[PDB]
Amino acid sequence: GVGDLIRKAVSVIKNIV
Amino acid sequence: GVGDLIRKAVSVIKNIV
Amino acid sequence: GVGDLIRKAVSVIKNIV
Amino acid sequence: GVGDLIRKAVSVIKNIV
Amino acid sequence: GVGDLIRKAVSVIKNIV
Amino acid sequence: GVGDLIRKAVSVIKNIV
Amino acid sequence: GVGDLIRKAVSVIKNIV
Amino acid sequence: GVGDLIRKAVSVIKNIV
Amino acid sequence: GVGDLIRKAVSVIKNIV
Amino acid sequence: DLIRKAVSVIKNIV
Amino acid sequence: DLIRKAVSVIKNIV
Amino acid sequence: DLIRKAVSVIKNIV
Amino acid sequence: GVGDLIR
Amino acid sequence: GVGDLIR
Amino acid sequence: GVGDLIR
Amino acid sequence: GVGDLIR
Amino acid sequence: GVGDLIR
Amino acid sequence: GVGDLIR
Amino acid sequence: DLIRKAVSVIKNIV
Amino acid sequence: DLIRKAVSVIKNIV
Amino acid sequence: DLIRKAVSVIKNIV
Amino acid sequence: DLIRKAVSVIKNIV
Amino acid sequence: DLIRKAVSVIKNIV
Amino acid sequence: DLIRKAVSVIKNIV
Amino acid sequence: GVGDLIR
Amino acid sequence: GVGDLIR
Amino acid sequence: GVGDLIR
Repeated sequence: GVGDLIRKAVSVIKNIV
Repeated sequence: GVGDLIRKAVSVIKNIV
Repeated sequence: GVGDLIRKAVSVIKNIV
Repeated sequence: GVGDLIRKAVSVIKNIV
Repeated sequence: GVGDLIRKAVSVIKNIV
Repeated sequence: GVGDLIRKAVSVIKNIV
Repeated sequence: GVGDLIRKAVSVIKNIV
Repeated sequence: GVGDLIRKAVSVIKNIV
Repeated sequence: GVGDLIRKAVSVIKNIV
Repeated sequence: DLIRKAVSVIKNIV
Repeated sequence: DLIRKAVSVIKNIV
Repeated sequence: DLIRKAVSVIKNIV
Repeated sequence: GVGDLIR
Repeated sequence: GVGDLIR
Repeated sequence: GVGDLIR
Repeated sequence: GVGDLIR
Repeated sequence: GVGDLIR
Repeated sequence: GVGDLIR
Repeated sequence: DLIRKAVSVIKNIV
Repeated sequence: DLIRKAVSVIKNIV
Repeated sequence: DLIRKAVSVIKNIV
Repeated sequence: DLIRKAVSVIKNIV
Repeated sequence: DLIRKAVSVIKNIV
Repeated sequence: DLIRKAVSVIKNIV
Repeated sequence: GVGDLIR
Repeated sequence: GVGDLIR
Repeated sequence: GVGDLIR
């Protein structure tokens, strides 16, 4: 819109043994 | 809209043994 | 809208042995 | 000053019929 | 000053019919 | 000053019929 | 961690006459 | 970590007369 | 880490007379 | 009959 | 019958 | 019958 | 609709 | 629609 | 539509 | 260690 | 270690 | 270590 | 004696 | 004695 | 004695 | 009369 | 009379 | 009379 | 003013 | 003003 | 003004 701000942070981990 | 702010943070873990 | 703020934080864990 | 924070949000509406 | 923060958001509407 | 932050957002609407 | 927030503000004064 | 935020502000004064 | 943010602001004054 | 039907609708979501 | 039907619609999403 | 039908539509998304 | 404004 | 404005 | 504006 | 998974 | 996965 | 995966 | 000793350790700090 | 000693260690810091 | 000693270590810092 | 008049002023706004 | 008048002013705005 | 009048002014805006 | 500091 | 500092 | 500093 007008002056909007968006932040996204994602972390994924898969340990298979 | 006008001056909006959005923040998202996600973490996922899968340990399979 | 006008001056809104939103924050989301999520954590998921699955330990399978 | 030191570490201050200020937030202002304003909305005005005028419907004339 | 030192580490200050300021945010302003404004919305104005005029419907004339 | 030192490390200051300023944000301004403005919206204006005029519907004349 | 996930979505954490930390704020610190400090002021020190020493007047010696 | 994931989506973390940190803010620090410091002020020091020494008047010697 | 992932999407981290850090801000530091410092001010020091020494008046000797 | 000058203006048989007149209608106004206003929606403001803020 | 001058203006048989008149209609106005206004939507403002902010 | 001068103006049989008149219509106005306004959409503002901000 | 029908709105009269005179100022 | 039908709007009269005179100023 | 039908809008009259006179200023 | 010793983990058996069958799906 | 010793992990057996069959899917 | 010792990991067996069959899919 | 097939597997004399088996050990698993999992630490999750979030 | 097939596998005398088996060990697993997992550390996740997030 | 097929595999006398087996070891796994995993460290994830995020 | 060595120092007839001495004055000090300190203002700190934080 | 050595120093008839002495004055100091300090203003700190932070 | 050595130093009839002495004055100091300090302004710090931060 | 008149300030004496000795350290 | 008049400030004496000795260190 | 008049400031004496000796260190």
